[PDB]
Amino acid sequence: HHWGYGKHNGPEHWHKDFPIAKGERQSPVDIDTHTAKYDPSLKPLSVSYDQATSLRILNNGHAFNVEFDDSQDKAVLKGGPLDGTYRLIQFHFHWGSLDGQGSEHTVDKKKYAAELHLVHWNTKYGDFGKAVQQPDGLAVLGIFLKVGSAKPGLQKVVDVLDSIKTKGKSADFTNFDPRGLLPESLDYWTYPGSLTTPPLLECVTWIVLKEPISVSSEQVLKFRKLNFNGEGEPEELMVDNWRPAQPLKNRQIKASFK
Ligand SMILES: CCOC(=O)c1sc(N(CCC(=O)O)c2ccc(S(N)(=O)=O)cc2)nc1C
Ligand SMILES: [Zn+2]
Repeated sequence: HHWGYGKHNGPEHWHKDFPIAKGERQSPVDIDTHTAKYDPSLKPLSVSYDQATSLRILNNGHAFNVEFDDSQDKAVLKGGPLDGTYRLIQFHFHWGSLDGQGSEHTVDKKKYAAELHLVHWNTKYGDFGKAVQQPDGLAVLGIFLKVGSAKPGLQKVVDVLDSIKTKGKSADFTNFDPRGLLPESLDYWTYPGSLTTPPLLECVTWIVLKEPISVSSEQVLKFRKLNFNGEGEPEELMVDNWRPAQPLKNRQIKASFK
């Protein structure tokens, strides 16, 4: 009876195994754009993905992850609200059963169809597993998806999905360039928060881009054909793998623009 997003093990349940679910710096949150403080001391974000080495794509039973070689400074996030250098380890999405829901963060309570998370760890801690134990261990770049025009840079991901339909399936996924998933502007909001799945650790500096990317209806429909279950188990479509907004508590969301 492990955690999930089903009818009996979803976000409302997670606190029973992971009590930090009711903590003081949980994610996601609603971004109230009028209350967010413009901070002129924030720097432009530096996203250096030219040398990114993607390796593999994996259905982990809760999303799909595109994994990168993070054994050298190859794809790093710096600047913005960050001190030091954070290395890209993987990206994944959260999405809905319908175009009207799917994002984890919301903007003035607006839900987007999906949300992309580019997960990076602080190289001062040496590896991802040590970084998640630290308050400034991770930096997750969050990008909203809306349904409209296709995102050409997403299509290679969409086309490999039927090779990883079920939980535990993986596929080689080399030479994928994550710059193809960025919007034009790097304006952002930032706040201190957490992982949005168990173990819900409070180790994340969140950086959420204001500008969503557009993906086509056919592209997000393909995300919704994935399965939460393993091969030869009854089919449970992988949809609605997002956690609702959590109480902001004693936190301020800062804007880099405005
Ligand atoms: C024992 C301590 O380990 C951890 O805290 C984590 S978090 C973590 N993952 C990726 C793998 C998976 O998704 O199954 C992860 C989950 C949500 C996020 S999110 N949604 O907050 O960006 C980022 C990374 N892996 C590990 C081992
Ligand atoms: Zn995520």
